[PDB]
Amino acid sequence: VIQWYPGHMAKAKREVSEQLKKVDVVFELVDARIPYSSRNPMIDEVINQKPRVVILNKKDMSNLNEMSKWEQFFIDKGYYPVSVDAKHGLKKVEAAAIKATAEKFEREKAKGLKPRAIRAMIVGIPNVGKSTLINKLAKRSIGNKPGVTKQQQWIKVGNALQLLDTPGILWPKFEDEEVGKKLSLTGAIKDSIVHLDEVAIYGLNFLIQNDLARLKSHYNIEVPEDAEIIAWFDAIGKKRGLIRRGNEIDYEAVIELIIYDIRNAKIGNYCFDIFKDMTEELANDAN
Ligand SMILES: Nc1nc2c(ncn2[C@@H]2O[C@H](COP(=O)(O)OP(=O)(O)OP(=O)(O)O)[C@@H](OP(=O)(O)OP(=O)(O)O)[C@H]2O)c(=O)[nH]1
Repeated sequence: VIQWYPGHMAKAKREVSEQLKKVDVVFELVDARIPYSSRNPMIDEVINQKPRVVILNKKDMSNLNEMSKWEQFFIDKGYYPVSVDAKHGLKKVEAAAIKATAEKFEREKAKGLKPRAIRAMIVGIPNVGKSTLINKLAKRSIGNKPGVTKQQQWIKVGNALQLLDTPGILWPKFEDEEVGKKLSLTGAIKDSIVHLDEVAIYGLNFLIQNDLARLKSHYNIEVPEDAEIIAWFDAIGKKRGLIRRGNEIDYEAVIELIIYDIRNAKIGNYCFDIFKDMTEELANDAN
């Protein structure tokens, strides 16, 4: 868990910008379940046209077809998108780094410089899998004594890649309520200010609209199509015995169950950033 406050934000921005001076290429790590909503809102200012691999992590928990639309979006921006499962295991990362830096190193070769390992770092919001990926790529878990301060080191990855063993951590998008719901549904933010009941309502409605049969079969429920959302809570709660004071619904328990099941991909593997539904937001952001 990370506590943002204005001071910490300024520090993070300054420190990451500084690490970026040290590298040839940046890996912007996003959640494949929300490849656009899991980005830091100032990421393009921080990265500042550094060659970029966008890594859509947790691909195992997302929808490939939707992911491919986001990959096209990143391609159109001049980035090199790849998807990975950092947990279950990623030789494609070194390959993407070589392509993203191809133009730079060709210009170096033309000016008569020797070849050298590519330097890279990973940047992204919290909980998207940065430390998981670094440890996997290092093939080992990355001061051990109290009060001893660890120094940032380079990790040799494959043949051509040197990877900074420390990620740059930036803050998530804060300003938009729908984005807040998306981040809570994926578990990027397990924190307050976004009411959990509204997160569960958002998640249920998403599933009703996009995977209704699977939602029903998962909880073994059948619900009238003209019922309001409360009926879904009541049905799940009834079927799972989440009741209190006789046969009233324990809504807190049902809410927590729905959220847990969506967060942990217990119902299905979804991408909650629906590209075709985000056309206006994208246009607003683009210029
Ligand atoms: N299915 C799947 N899970 C992934 C993947 N990458 C990471 N994870 C998991 O997502 C969680 C967050 O990973 P981190 O590496 O710690 O993310 P960071 O970006 O480094 O966060 P940070 O900056 O420190 O705040 C971890 O779960 P937990 O910490 O809860 O432990 P468990 O998986 O056992 O349940 C990872 O195990 C992936 O590609 N697929």
